[PDB]
Amino acid sequence: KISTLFLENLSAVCNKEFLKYLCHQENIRPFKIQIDGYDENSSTYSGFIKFRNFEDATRIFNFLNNRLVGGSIVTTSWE
Repeated sequence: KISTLFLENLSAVCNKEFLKYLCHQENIRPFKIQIDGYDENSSTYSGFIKFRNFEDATRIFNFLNNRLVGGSIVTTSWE
């Protein structure tokens, strides 16, 4: 069942390339990695990763949830 992890408070270095690398390191093929928002107030990005199933999403959620990257704590939500 499709599982989407929404992400915000992403520093500049917590970028699409980094997220793609994390998925590759876990042998996970997401349907989509999309960083499509920028918040001027906090100078951070937002977006989502859409996974094929909850099992894949779980592993990346565990890595990212409340992780400090580039000065900002990655903030997540399930859908």
